[PDB]
Amino acid sequence: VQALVVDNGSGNVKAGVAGDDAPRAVFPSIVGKPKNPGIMVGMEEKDCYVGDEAQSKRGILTLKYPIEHGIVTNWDDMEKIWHHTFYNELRVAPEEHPVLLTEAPLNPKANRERMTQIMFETFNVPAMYVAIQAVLSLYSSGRTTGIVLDSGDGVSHTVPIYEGYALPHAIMRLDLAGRDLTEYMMKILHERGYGFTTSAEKEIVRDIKEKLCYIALDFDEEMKAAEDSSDIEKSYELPDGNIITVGNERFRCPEALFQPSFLGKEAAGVHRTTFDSIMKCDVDIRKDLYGNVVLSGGTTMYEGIGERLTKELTSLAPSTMKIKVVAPPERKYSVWIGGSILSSLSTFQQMWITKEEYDESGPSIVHRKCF
Amino acid sequence: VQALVVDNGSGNVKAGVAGDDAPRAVFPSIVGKPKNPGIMVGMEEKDCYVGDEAQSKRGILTLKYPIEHGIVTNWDDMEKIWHHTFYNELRVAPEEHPVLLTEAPLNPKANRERMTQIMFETFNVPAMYVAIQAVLSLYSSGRTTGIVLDSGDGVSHTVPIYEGYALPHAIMRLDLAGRDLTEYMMKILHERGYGFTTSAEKEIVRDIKEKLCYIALDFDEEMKAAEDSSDIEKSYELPDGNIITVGNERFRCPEALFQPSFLGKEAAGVHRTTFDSIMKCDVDIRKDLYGNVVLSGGTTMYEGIGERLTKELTSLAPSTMKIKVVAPPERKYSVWIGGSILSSLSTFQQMWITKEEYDESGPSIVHRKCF
Amino acid sequence: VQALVVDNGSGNVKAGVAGDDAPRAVFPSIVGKPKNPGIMVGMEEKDCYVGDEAQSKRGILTLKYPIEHGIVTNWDDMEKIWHHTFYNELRVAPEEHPVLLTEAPLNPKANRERMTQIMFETFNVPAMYVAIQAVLSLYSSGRTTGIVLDSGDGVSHTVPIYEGYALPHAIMRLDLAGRDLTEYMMKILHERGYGFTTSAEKEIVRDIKEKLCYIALDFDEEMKAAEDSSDIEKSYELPDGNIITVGNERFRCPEALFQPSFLGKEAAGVHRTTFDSIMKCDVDIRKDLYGNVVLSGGTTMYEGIGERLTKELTSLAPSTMKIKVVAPPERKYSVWIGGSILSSLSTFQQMWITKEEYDESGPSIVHRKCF
Ligand SMILES: Nc1ncnc2c1ncn2[C@@H]1O[C@H](COP(=O)(O)OP(=O)(O)O)[C@@H](O)[C@H]1O
Ligand SMILES: Nc1ncnc2c1ncn2[C@@H]1O[C@H](COP(=O)(O)OP(=O)(O)O)[C@@H](O)[C@H]1O
Ligand SMILES: Nc1ncnc2c1ncn2[C@@H]1O[C@H](COP(=O)(O)OP(=O)(O)O)[C@@H](O)[C@H]1O
Ligand SMILES: [Mg+2]
Ligand SMILES: [Mg+2]
Ligand SMILES: [Mg+2]
Repeated sequence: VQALVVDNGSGNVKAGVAGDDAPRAVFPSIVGKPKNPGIMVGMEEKDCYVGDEAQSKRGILTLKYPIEHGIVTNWDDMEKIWHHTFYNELRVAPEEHPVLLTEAPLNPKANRERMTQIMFETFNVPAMYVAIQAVLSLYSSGRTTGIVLDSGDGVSHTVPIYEGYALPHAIMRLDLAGRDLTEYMMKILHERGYGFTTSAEKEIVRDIKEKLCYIALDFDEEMKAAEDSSDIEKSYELPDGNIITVGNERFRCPEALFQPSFLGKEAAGVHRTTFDSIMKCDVDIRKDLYGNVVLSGGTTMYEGIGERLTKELTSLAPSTMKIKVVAPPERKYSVWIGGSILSSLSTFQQMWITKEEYDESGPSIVHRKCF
Repeated sequence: VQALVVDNGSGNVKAGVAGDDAPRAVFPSIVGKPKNPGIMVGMEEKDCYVGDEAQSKRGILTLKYPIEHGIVTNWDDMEKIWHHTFYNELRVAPEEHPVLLTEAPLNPKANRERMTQIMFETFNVPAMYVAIQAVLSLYSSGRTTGIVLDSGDGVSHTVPIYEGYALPHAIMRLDLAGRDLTEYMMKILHERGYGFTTSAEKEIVRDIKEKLCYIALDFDEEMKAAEDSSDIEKSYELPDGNIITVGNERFRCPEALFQPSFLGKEAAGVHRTTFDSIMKCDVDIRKDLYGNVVLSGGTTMYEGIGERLTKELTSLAPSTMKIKVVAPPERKYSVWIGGSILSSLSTFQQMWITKEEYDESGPSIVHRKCF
Repeated sequence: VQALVVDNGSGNVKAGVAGDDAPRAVFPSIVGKPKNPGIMVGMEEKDCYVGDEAQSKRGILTLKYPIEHGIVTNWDDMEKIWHHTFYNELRVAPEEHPVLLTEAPLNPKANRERMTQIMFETFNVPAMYVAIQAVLSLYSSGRTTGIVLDSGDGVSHTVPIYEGYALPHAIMRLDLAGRDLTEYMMKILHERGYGFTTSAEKEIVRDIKEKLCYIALDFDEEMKAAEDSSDIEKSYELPDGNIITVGNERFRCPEALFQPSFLGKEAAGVHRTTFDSIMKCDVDIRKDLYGNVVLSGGTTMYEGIGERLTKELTSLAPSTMKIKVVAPPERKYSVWIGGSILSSLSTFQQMWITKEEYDESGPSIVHRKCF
């Protein structure tokens, strides 16, 4: 019996069966409801739409995300999304497979407890487990030492591991991820006269950001060069045929990853977060940590991110250390692949939280078994 | 059948087979335990690490020494270290070889008794013996007259021998050795803003002390010269790439050997200890004792120690006596070489404490056979 | 002419005139700078804010501490803080009064040298002196024998004194104080879903810690009792009207004083630090040291700290010794009161470092005069 691996990100759901090379169901984690609840007679009317179907007819829907910053904010919508995942995407019976779930570090306890309670009492799974996403990413890379910088839609976090041992006091969390970048792109697109306010327009802006943005090697020099020419400008076509043009916004939008003050946030960038995490470890671990900086998540898919991170870390670290940044081509799915690997191990089969232990101990069992 | 020679120092273990020119296993006498007992699934988790392996991954371990000042303080860890020595380093069966052990003079009796009991009942050796380290050092030098000043990691002691005869009433013991010097270097490195507190940082400080320290010929003049220039300063590179610089600390750290008041200790230096040991012998032995002062141990490996000791002894002794200090290049292994020589002698083969005598008399047999 | 007494702690500044019963100026040791450097036309714009004024409008400022762990890390900000202290708080001319300063033991020498240079060349004082804080605390108590455990915001240290004589080799330093506790409270408040990241939020968290925390007599029993009831929970109101609730965090946050492994630190607690300091003295001093354990600083103001310290020391000490822990009600100002007493003594008036000796010898004079 193979386990099911579900990665509940803030933006997307990655689900599949353990042992597969890639997830087989990747759909947006959205729920949409019709603005005008009324349909032509004879047509089937649905109260809400989930996933790709919600994304397809977003023009007449209001879209909601049940997860913000890695924390579930609407449990009914989360339950609907999980039901969709199990019954329409994977097309399996969850009562026959154990389920491996994922969560971000330094989350509130009630989130984990509700996850366990809903898995055991609503879907009637035989067993389950909750794992940290960066640890799974390190599993995917086939390494036992390194620091993982994970950035998706909700949060950014860094977890260092040395020779298989965890360093919990060095875990750092930054509340700046892809959704913040999409909002900032929306805000700065008003300078050119383009106005996006609705949910579907938010999705269009996210599309534009994914297709047109990149990270500059030197920000001031690139701004100066953009002010002196026009070859940086690119065009994008809207669903209705209109065309928008973007200049320095292309590298200005992702610059908020390294300069969080662009969003009005008093916080350090991802480079400084990684450096601070490394400096909170023992002196004898830092060389290897510098040698194995690993990127993971969708927000690390910008062009030129590795070069910029290497430059910043070289500036911050001593001149003798060698900084190496690894950017796998499939790093958008590293968490799922690592979860599949972990759930496929013979030694892991004793770590499941079974239904008997749950019936004995309540939802609090997850705290003393997953850590 | 050759015997095994094991020198259980406070800092290091020297082990080998009798008849060899040098010991074949020299590793630190440490046991390390993981701070966070948890490893990635699929990895082999060990409760504790011994020796070079413990030294290699000290960044995630807490290191302990089972011996302080020549006295075993943790018998389980000592047993683990001996098991490592026999089975992973030497790769022999201790039940087939007699074992020669070493101890410092004026130690408590229970230490020797426990050594004998553990050797006979846990490792099932055929025979064993316990010898004094300075006597073995005198064996190594091919001489029958002289006074040996031995200084390693735990204790310093002086043993005079004349024409092969022992002088037990003249043996002196000083509780100041390399570990005290490492602690004092740690304390005085805080003046420059460098902070070392953990066990791995203790090992790094010991490394620095070994590589950068020396003994000044005249302390006050050298301090004055250091206050007037900067050519004494040297640099050291930490495992993480940072660089520290040391000035007069280089000769201030080992000066506590000759001025124990630097450590807050009411005791005489090694020169005064040696002189007092010589003055406790008969008037007819002192000339030869002055003529054959022999150094042994790792703490006697500082640069310029022989010149300083000669100057101090010349100051203390009458002007007609000739003071000669011998500093063999391999004096860090003189105890092991002397033990090998002693255990390889045809006349020594009747001095072994056999298993029959042990079964007859209990662990108290060691007191009436080794002396 | 009365002297000025300034206690430059890591968290707060206590300043006043010698002979007074209490300090007359107690303000936070912070410097704040506006995030958005722009103000309405006609308003007075200040580059930076110091002290209570910085604390009052922290919502638009970024706050910095110029001292960490008793070591000045930003000398321009320290100079600004001293200028504020002299000219806006005390409202005196520093060129007319001698100044008594304080420092933590085992600090780097450059800190003291810079203090002397800035006092003599920037503020043009006639004389000055630097004293150890625990010694001043012992002055305040009217006793000549005892061991002082001082804990403020930067560091914790223990200094034993017997019959007026100092024991420098027994001074111990622990790098765990109130700021570490505030950071740990911030970290563990994420379990309930409360997120504090900014500097002003750090100040709010420190407020919460001061108002709601206490030390448990037995940690395991108290944790068990907290897991079984809800009467331990208390509520706190934020500046914006929102309400947070805390359960076992109240006694979990200060427990890191006795269990430094909660912070990932390989170090002994304050009880073990005090015991180790006592055990490094002569056998004939320990009875009195056990009899006169004295608390000082703001981190010793938790409820139940004396009982817990007494229990731990009773566990560690022989059963015949009497352990007495003194907790003065005004122990948050013992260093300042002791400094005032010391600077008001007729015999102390020859210990000042005058401007003539400084002009003769440079900033190095402080090393051969204050010790
Ligand atoms: N090629 C790309 N370039 C830039 N950003 C991308 C790219 N692909 C995806 N993203 C961004 O990554 C974010 C979410 O990715 P993902 O790691 O799946 O998030 P989560 O794991 O939280 O669901 C989205 O906001 C999206 O805009
Ligand atoms: N070249 C050197 N210079 C100075 N000190 C040294 C040197 N080599 C070793 N030491 C010191 O010698 C001490 C232990 O040496 P050793 O004689 O092996 O001790 P033990 O016999 O007690 O194990 C260590 O504390 C180490 O710092
Ligand atoms: N009543 C209290 N209970 C607990 N902690 C307190 C209390 N009052 C002050 N503190 C803590 O004491 C710390 C600093 O006190 P103080 O001794 O003035 O430090 P410093 O001398 O380093 O300026 C602060 O971090 C504060 O949180
Ligand atoms: Mg993700
Ligand atoms: Mg030795
Ligand atoms: Mg203080």
